Amino acid sequence: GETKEDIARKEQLKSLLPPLDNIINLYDFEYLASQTLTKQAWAYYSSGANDEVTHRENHNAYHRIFFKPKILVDVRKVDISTDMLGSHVDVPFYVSATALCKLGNPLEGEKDVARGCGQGVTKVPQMISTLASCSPEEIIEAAPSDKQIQWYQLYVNSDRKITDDLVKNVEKLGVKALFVTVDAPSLGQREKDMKLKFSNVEESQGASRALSKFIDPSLTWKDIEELKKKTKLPIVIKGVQRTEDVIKAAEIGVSGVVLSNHGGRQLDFSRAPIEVLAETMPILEQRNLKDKLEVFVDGGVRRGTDVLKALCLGAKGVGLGRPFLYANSCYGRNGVEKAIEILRDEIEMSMRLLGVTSIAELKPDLLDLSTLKARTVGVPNDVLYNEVYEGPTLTEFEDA
Amino acid sequence: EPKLDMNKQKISPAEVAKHNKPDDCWVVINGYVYDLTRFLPNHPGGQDVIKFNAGKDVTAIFEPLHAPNVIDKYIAPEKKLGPLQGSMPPELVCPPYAPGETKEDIARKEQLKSLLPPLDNIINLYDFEYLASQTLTKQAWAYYSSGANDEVTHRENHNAYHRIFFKPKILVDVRKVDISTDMLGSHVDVPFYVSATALCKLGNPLEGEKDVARGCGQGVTKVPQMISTLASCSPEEIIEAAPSDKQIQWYQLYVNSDRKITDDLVKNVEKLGVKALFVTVDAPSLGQREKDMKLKFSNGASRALSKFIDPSLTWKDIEELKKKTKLPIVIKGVQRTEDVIKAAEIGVSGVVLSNHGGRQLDFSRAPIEVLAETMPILEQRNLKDKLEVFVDGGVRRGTDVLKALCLGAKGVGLGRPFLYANSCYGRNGVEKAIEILRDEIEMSMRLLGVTSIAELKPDLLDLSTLKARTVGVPNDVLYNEVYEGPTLTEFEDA
Amino acid sequence: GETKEDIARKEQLKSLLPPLDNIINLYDFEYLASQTLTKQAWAYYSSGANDEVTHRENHNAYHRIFFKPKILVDVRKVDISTDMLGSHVDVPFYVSATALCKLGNPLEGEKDVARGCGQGVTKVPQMISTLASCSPEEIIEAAPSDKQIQWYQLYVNSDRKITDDLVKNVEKLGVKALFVTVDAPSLGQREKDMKLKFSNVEESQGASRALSKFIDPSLTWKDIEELKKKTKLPIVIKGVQRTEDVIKAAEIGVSGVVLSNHGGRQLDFSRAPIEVLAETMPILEQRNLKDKLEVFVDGGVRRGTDVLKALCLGAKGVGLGRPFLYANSCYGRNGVEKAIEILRDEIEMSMRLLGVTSIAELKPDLLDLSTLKARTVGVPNDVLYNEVYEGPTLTEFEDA
Amino acid sequence: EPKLDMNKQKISPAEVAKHNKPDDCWVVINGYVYDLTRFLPNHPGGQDVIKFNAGKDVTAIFEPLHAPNVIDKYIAPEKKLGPLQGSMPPELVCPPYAPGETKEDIARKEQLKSLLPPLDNIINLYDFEYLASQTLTKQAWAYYSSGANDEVTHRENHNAYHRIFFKPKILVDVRKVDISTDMLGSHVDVPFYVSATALCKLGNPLEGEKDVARGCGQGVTKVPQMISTLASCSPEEIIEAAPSDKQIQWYQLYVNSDRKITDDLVKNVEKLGVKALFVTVDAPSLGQREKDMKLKFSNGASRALSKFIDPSLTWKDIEELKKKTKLPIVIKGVQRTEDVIKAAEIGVSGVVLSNHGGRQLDFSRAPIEVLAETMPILEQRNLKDKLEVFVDGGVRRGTDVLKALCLGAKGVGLGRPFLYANSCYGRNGVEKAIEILRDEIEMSMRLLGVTSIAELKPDLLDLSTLKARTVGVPNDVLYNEVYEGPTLTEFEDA
Ligand code: HEM
Ligand code: HEM
Ligand SMILES: Cc1cc2nc3c(=O)[nH]c(=O)nc-3n(C[C@H](O)[C@H](O)[C@H](O)COP(=O)(O)O)c2cc1C
Ligand SMILES: Cc1cc2nc3c(=O)[nH]c(=O)nc-3n(C[C@H](O)[C@H](O)[C@H](O)COP(=O)(O)O)c2cc1C
Ligand SMILES: Cc1cc2nc3c(=O)[nH]c(=O)nc-3n(C[C@H](O)[C@H](O)[C@H](O)COP(=O)(O)O)c2cc1C
Ligand SMILES: Cc1cc2nc3c(=O)[nH]c(=O)nc-3n(C[C@H](O)[C@H](O)[C@H](O)COP(=O)(O)O)c2cc1C
Repeated sequence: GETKEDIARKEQLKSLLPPLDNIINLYDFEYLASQTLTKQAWAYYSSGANDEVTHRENHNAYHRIFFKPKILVDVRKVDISTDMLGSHVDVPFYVSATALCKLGNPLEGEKDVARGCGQGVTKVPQMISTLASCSPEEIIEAAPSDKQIQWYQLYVNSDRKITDDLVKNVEKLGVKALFVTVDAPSLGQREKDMKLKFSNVEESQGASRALSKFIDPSLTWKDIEELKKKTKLPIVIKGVQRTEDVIKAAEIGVSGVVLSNHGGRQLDFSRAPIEVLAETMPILEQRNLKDKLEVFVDGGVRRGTDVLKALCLGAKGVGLGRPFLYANSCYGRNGVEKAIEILRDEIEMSMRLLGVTSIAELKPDLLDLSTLKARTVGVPNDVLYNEVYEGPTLTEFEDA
Repeated sequence: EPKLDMNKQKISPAEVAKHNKPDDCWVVINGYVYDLTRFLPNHPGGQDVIKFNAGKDVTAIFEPLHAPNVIDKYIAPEKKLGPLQGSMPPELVCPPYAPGETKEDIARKEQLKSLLPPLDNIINLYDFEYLASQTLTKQAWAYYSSGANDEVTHRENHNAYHRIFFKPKILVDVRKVDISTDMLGSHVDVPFYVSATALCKLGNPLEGEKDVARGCGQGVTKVPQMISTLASCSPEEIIEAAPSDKQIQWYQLYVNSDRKITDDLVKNVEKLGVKALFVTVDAPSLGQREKDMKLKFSNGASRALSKFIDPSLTWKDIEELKKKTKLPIVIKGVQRTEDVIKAAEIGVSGVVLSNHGGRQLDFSRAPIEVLAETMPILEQRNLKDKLEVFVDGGVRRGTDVLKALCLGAKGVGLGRPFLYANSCYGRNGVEKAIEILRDEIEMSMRLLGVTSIAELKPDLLDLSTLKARTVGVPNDVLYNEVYEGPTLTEFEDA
Repeated sequence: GETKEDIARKEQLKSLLPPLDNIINLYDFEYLASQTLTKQAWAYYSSGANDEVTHRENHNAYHRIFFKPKILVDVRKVDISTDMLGSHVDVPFYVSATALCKLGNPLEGEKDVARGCGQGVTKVPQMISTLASCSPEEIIEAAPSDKQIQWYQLYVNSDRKITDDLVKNVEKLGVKALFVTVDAPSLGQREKDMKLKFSNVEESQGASRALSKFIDPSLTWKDIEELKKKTKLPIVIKGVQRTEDVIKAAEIGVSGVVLSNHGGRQLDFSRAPIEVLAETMPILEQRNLKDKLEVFVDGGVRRGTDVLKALCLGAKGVGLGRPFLYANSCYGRNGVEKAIEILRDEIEMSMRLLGVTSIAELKPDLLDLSTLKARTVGVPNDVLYNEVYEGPTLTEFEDA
Repeated sequence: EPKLDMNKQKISPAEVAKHNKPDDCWVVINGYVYDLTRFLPNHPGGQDVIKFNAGKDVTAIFEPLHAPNVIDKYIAPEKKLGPLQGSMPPELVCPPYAPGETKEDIARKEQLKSLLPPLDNIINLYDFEYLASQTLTKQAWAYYSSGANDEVTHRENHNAYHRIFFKPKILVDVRKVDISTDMLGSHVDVPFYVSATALCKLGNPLEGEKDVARGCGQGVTKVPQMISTLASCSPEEIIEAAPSDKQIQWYQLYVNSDRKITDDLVKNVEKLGVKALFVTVDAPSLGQREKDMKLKFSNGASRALSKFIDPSLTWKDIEELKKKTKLPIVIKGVQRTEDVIKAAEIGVSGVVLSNHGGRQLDFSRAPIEVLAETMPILEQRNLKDKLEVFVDGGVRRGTDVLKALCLGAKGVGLGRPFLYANSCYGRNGVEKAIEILRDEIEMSMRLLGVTSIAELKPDLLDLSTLKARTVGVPNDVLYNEVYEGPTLTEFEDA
C-alpha cells in the first residue's frame, strides 16, 4: 504494500470501472479486480498453493473435453433449473464459500453477495464460510428474498463445543445444509501472500505454523458420523479428491460430496475435479450408489460450457469461488447478479447449440472424452535450434 | 429500401423524431418512414444498431450493408408509415457504420492506396488475410475474423489438419494430374467451393457477392459459389452477375419461423437456376463473437434468437422440404456421426460436417476428425455411396483439401479466405485465390504420386496422431524463469 | 535484395567470423551463415516447402527418443568406422548432395567440400549433386586424398541420352555409386525464395511451372530396372517416404534406399525419416530383407546423438545437407573438416556414455521409443485465461 | 601446494619462464616449481587453463579452487623441480579466475552487499537459485548451472515430476506426522540428502564444503552429506568441520586408473568415519557443458578422458571392491532397469538412479521414470528389500520427494539447490534449505493424509501421464501470426 497506491487504485476505480453492460465474460471481472484491489486483496484471493499447477489445471482440464452436439432438435425453449439437496434451483451453479469477502467489499462483505444472489430474477444458492467477514446472522438476514437458499460451510473446531453451538446457531437461522470442508486440515502455502507479506514472532510453530485450532487437523470419518446424529441438515463433505472417499461418503450415508481441491490453494498436484468426476461417476453407477449421493464439483469454472461439461458427466451442481469474489469487489451486489446473468445465459445459449432442453438431458454422450487424459508435458524444446530458425513471412505492403 | 410509397401519408421530422425508443422505434431509410418496433427483436444483425439509432435517417448505415430486396420482403405493408416531409434536423441523420473507427479511414485508405502489392506477388491465402487485417475497417475485421467465445473451435479446425501426415508414393508417372470431380450431379473443375458468408459488402461495398460470382466463373477454372440467405445482394443480382453458363450456384437456406416466406424463397431459387439447397442447421441460436461485441460497447439468451432462423427446425421439416422441391438437399452444420446416419436414413443427398467456421458452439470438434470417424462407419452400413460428405473450417492449404479428399469427403468449402481476397482485390482476388489453391493441390498430388481425385485414399495418410489433441500441465513458471538456455556463437565485430 | 548490403555482410564477415576453435556445435555455423550469406544464399539454402512443418519435424522427431545407456562397460576405446556400399568408412555419416554450393562459396563451390572431406584425418563420403555448381570432373579431381569416396547423385533427364552420357562420364571418373533422387518429380515451393524473389514471363507454365525437363516427372520403377542393366555402380533410391517403397526397392534389387524427404523442401507433411526408419526396420527383418538392402536416412541431423539414434534403429549411415553447406560458406574446406571433427567427437563421446565400443553394437535396446509417436498438437490455449493470470515470483533483492 | 621443498634445487624466473608450452609446461604454485607437462592431459579441470598459463605464478588461480591435499597426492616427487629464486617478472603472475568477468565484481559484490534479503525472507529453493544467478561470477554460474549439450535431460529431470499427480486421502487424523527414515543402516531425520558436488569453493571460497558440513549438522534436523572425490576441501577437513557426532557422511568415489591411489583413498575414508561408498559410474567420459566452454573461448573425444576417472571400470571391479571394504557400496549413475538388477545380482547395497544432474549424456531419461518402471520389476523378482534405491535430478519441492518416496525410493538427493544456498549464505543458507524442504514434506504429507514415510505407497499417485513426454508438430507460424486473440475489458480512465 500500500504505497499510498490508493490514489491510483481509487482513480483506477473511479467511475473508471466501465458500466456493468460492458461486461462480457467472468474474465472481465478478474482483469478488473486485478487492477483495482489492494495488493493484499489480490494476493489472498487470486493465489493457489506453491507453483499453482492444480489451480491452473482445474481450468485446462475443461479445455480437453469437446462436445458432440445434436442438430435438428426443436430448441425454442430451454429449462436450466434443477434440485440440489431437496430444494429446487433456477440454475445448476452456486456461489461457493470464500472467507474474507471484506478484503474486497469493505462495507458489505458477504451481505452484498446474498443480495446479488437474490435481488434479480435468477436466485442462486450462497455457501457461507465458517470464515466469513460478516456473521451468519447479518448474512442470512441480508438476503432480499425468501426463495433464495443459503448453505453453511463449516470448519470443525478443535474445541468441539464451539461447533455444537455453531451448528445450532445455523439450523435456527434457516441454512438448508452444511458443507463440511475436509481439504484444509493444514493450510496450503500461497507464496504470493507470503511474498508481499515479507514487507519489512508468534512464539513457536514450524510446519506446525500452518496448523490451526479452528481446523481440527484431527477430523475423521467417525466425527462425521457423530455429526449426523446432532442435526437435521443434510451433510455434504467438501474436498474429496479421489474416488475411494466418495465411496466412503456413501458407505456412511452423508447426502453429498463436493469434488474440490480448494480452488488450487491446498495440495498442489491434486487433479482437476472434472477428471475425478469422470473417473468416479461410472464406479458409483456400477455399485448402485448414484441415486444415493449428490456429487458437486468446483475449481476453474469460467464459462457455461464448463458448467455443461460437469453436468453431462453426472454432477448435480457446480460451484464458483473467484469469479464471484471479483464481481463482488469491483461492483458489489450488482456485480454479482450480473456475473449470474452472464453465466445463466451461456448455459442456455450453449444448451440450444447442443440440442437439449433440460438439465436431465445432459448426458455423457454429448461429450468427447478421447483426450481428457491427455495431460502431458513435452520434452524441453531445443534452444539453439529454435533460435537460429526463422519461419515463413507475410507480404509486406508497399511503396509510398 | 425501395419505397412502395403508397402515395401519400405525409410525415415530419418531429412526428418521427418523437418515436426514438423501443416500445415503438421509427426510422427514416431514404425518403420514407417505417415503424421498426415489432421488427427489431428479429433483425438478423442485432437489436442494438437499430434501437440506438431511433428515429433518425439510418440511410447511411443501411443502404451500403443490405441486399436491395429486404424491405419489400420482410417488412409488413403496415410498417411503411409515410414519405418524410423534406428532410430531418441534420445531426439526426446517421453517418456510415464503423464502430471504433477513430477518423482512421486515412491510414487504411492510404494503406490500400496502391500500397497493396500487385496481385502477382500473392503467394498464399494467409497473404490475403494479413492484407485484409491492415485495411478492413476494425469492424469488418472483427465480423469476418472472429469465432464464438474463447475461439478454441475456430483454431482447432485448422490445427487438426496439422496432426495428419502423408505416406507418399515415389516412382509413379506424374506427368499428367487431374483434379476435376463431381459434386451433387455436376462436373466441377476442382474439389473445393466458396461457402456461404453474409455481409460481403462490408469489405467490398461496390459489389459484395456479385464479385465472388465473377471471380468464380470468369477464368479457366470455375468454382461452385454457395449463396447465403443473409447475403448483402439479392440472389437474382448474384446469379445475373455470373459470367459462364458453366459455373454452378448453390443456395444456402435458413428456414424462417414463417414457413410461407421459405416456401416462397425456395420456389424463387429453383427458378433462378441454383443447383442445390444447403440447409444450415448449426445456428438455431446466434454464436457469441466477443471481439465484435466489445467493439460496439467500446468504440438475454433469447436476444440470440430471431424468427429469421427458426429455433424449431426438426428432421421432420427436412423430410417435408424434399416433397416440395427437386433440388438435391444438403444438411449444413452436422457435427457428429449419429446425425450423418440420420441424414442417410431420411434420404437427403449430402451433409456438410461443419461448426460454422467456429462461430457457433465453442468445444465443437474439427470437421476433419468427425470425417475420420464417420466414413469407416458409413462403409460398414454400406451408406457410403448414398450420401456426399463435404467439410469446411480452417482449410488454408492445398494439402488440407487433399487430407479431406483422402478421408472420403467429396469436396471442401472455404469461407474466410475468399472474404479477404474479395475485400482486398475484388473479383481478381477471388480468381487469384482459386489459382493459388488449384496449383497447391496439383503440386501436392504429383508429390504424393497420385494422378486423379479417384486415387486419393486413406492409405496415403498417417492418422496415428489425429486424436493427439492435448493440454499440457500448467508448467512451472517459477523454475523456467530462473533458467538460461545455451547460446550460439556471437561474432567479434558485431 | 542486395541493397549494397555487402558493405555490412562483408564487414560482418571480416575476420569477424570468430576463429574455427571457437566453434562448438553444427548450430554455430548456421547462426554464422544466417548473418553473412546474401539474402538469396540464405533463402535458397535454409527454406523448406510451404509452412516448413516437415523440415522442423525432421529435427524434433529425434527429440522424442531417449536412451537406455549401459554403465560399468570398459569404454576406454571406441571405433565408429563402418562399411557403406562395399566401401569402408571412418565414420557412419556423409555429406549429402546440395545443388548450388557456389551461392555460398563463390570461388570453390563443391571443390572446397571435397577438400574438407579428405584433407584431415577423418575422410567422409561426398554425394555429388547432378545440380552442382562445379563439374563432376573438377570435383572428383579436387579430392586431396585417394582413400576418400565420392558418390554421384543423379537427376534423370526427360532426354535419356543425356543420363546415358552422364552415367558413363561418372563411372569413368571413379564415383563409387549412384544415388537416384525420386522425391522431386515436381519442385517444392519454398516461399522464402519466391518472397525475396518478388523483388520488383517464361512464356507459359502453371503448376506446370514447377515441372522441369531435367527431372523426368515420368520416372518409374521400370526405369530403375533399365538403369541397373546399363551400369556396375550399386544403385540407391533417394527419397523413400514410406515402408511399401522400401520393400519395392528390395523386390527389384537396388543396393540401398535413402529415407529422405529432401530436407523438408518437397512435400510438406511428409513424416520425419527417423520415424519411417523405425516403422520400417522390423518389417524388413520379418521378411528377410535386412541383409539385402542398406537403408540410409537424412533430415534434421545436428548432433552425434541424432546419428546414434538412426544407427540403433538400423541405418547404415546417415546424411547431413545444411550444416555442411553452412560450414562450407563461412569458412570453406576448413569449415567443413571442422564440422566433421565436431560430429565425429560427439559420436565417440556419446558412445562411451552409452556403453558400447563399435557401430555393430548400436541396437534398438539402447533406445526408449515409448513416445516417438507422441507427435501432438494441443487445443488452442485460452487467451483470456492466460492473460489475466500471473504466476509465482522470485525474491527481488534489496535496499540501496 | 604445500611444498615438500626437497631442500635445494634453486630455480629462476627465466629458467621457468622458458618452459611455457605443452611438450613440457612448468608452473609456479606458491614459491615452488613443478613440471605439469605429463599431468595436464589428466587435470580434472581441463588441459587448457594450465596449458595456456604456461610458466607463470598460477598461484592465484589454483590456491582458492583446490583441496589442500592435491600436490602431495597426485604429483610425482620428480615433478617438484625447485623453490623459485625470489619472484617472477610481475605480469607473468596470474590473476584470479573469472573468465568473462569484465571488471564486474563491483555490481555483484554490491549486489550481495547486503542487497541480499534476510534469510527469513526465503520462501523456496528457486529463491536461492535466482539470488545465486545474480551474484555468482559468470563462470561459477555456468559451472554450477549447466547440463550436457542441449540440456534436455537436465530440464526433463524436473519436468517428469510435473506429470505425476496425487490422489490424497481426506478425513484421516493428521495431527502428528513423522518424516524420519533409515538409509543404509542409519536413522536419518529426513528422506533427502545433499549429493556430491565438486568445486564448492567457486561460490563459497572461504569454506566450500566445510560450510555444507555445518549447515547439515548444526540444527535440529541433520542431513546426510555426500562428499565428492573431486571436492575443493580435503575429506579430513570436511569431516572435522562437522558439528554433531549424529550427522552422517558418505563418500562419493571416482576410481582412478592407478588402483593403488583408490585403494589408498578407500582405506583413509573408512578411518575418517564415512558410512557408505557411492561409486559414480556415469562419467567415464566428461559431459560437454557448452555454456561453460563458450565462456572460456569467449571471455579430441580423448581430451574428455582422464586417468582420474577410469574409463575402464567394470562390474568385476565392483565385485573386487566389496572384498576390500566393510562400508556398504552404492552404484551412482544407474540409468536403466537392467543395471539395477545386475547391481542386485553382484550383491551391492543400493544404487542411485541418476544421469548426474543432466551433465553427462543428453537423452538420458528422468530418474523418476526409471524408478517407476524399475520397482514393480524388482518386486516380481523379490529383489525389492535387498537393494536400497535412491534417485536424484531436478528435485526442487517437497512434493517431488514424496513422489519419489511413493514409488519406492529410500531417499532423494539434491545437488544444485545446496550449491546455491551455500554460495549466497554459507552454512545458514544450507540449514535454511533443509528447513524449507523438511517443512514442505511435512505440510504435503498432512494434505495427502499419511503420517509416516512407511505409508507413502503408489496408490497415492496418479501415473497415467508419466510417459506423456511429447513433442508438438512444428506448428504454423504463418497462420498463428496473422491471428488475434479475444481481449478483456479495458477501463475508461486507464
Ligand atoms: C427489414 C429490414 C432489415 C433487414 C431484413 C435486415 C437484415 C440484415 C441482415 C441479413 C444482416 C446481416 C446478418 C448476418 O451477419 O448474419 C444485417 C446486418 C446489419 N443491419 Fe440490417 N436489416 C434490416 C434493417 C436494418 C436497419 C433499419 C438498420 C439501421 C441501423 C440496419 C443496420 C444493420 C447493421 C449496422 C448491420 C451489421 C451489424 C454488424 O454485424 O455489426 N439494418 N441486417
Ligand atoms: C595436481 C595438481 C592439480 C589437481 C589434482 C587438480 C584438480 C582439480 C579438480 C579436482 C578440479 C575440479 C573438477 C571438477 O569440476 O570435476 C580442478 C579444476 C580446476 N583447476 Fe585444478 N588441479 C591441479 C592443478 C591445477 C593447476 C596447476 C591449475 C592452474 C591453472 C589449475 C586450475 C584449475 C582451474 C582454473 C579449475 C576450474 C576450471 C573450470 O571448471 O573452469 N589446477 N582441478
Ligand atoms: C479467496 C478464497 C477463499 C476461500 N475460502 C474458503 C472457505 O472459507 N471455506 C471453504 O470451504 N472454501 C474456501 N475456498 C474454496 C472455495 O469454496 C472453492 O472450493 C474454490 O474457489 C473453487 O475454485 P474457483 O475459485 O476457481 O471457482 C476459498 C477460495 C478462495 C479463492
Ligand atoms: C463472416 C462469415 C459469415 C458467415 N455467414 C454464413 C451464412 O450466412 N450462412 C451459413 O450457412 N454459413 C455462414 N458462415 C459459415 C460458413 O459458410 C463456413 O461454414 C465457414 O466460413 C467455414 O470456415 P472458414 O471460414 O474457416 O473457411 C459464415 C462465416 C463467416 C466467416
Ligand atoms: C540447399 C539444398 C540443396 C539441395 N539439393 C539437392 C540436390 O541437388 N539433389 C538431392 O538429391 N538433394 C538435394 N538436397 C537434399 C539433400 O541431399 C538432403 O536430403 C537434405 O539436406 C537432408 O536434410 P538436412 O539438410 O537438414 O541435413 C538439397 C538440400 C538443400 C538444403
Ligand atoms: C556443479 C556440480 C558438480 C558435480 N560434481 C559431482 C561429483 O564430483 N561427483 C558426483 O558423483 N556427482 C557430481 N555431480 C552430480 C550430482 O551429485 C547430482 O547427481 C546432481 O547434482 C543431481 O541433480 P540436481 O543438481 O538437479 O539436484 C555434480 C553436480 C553439479 C551440479
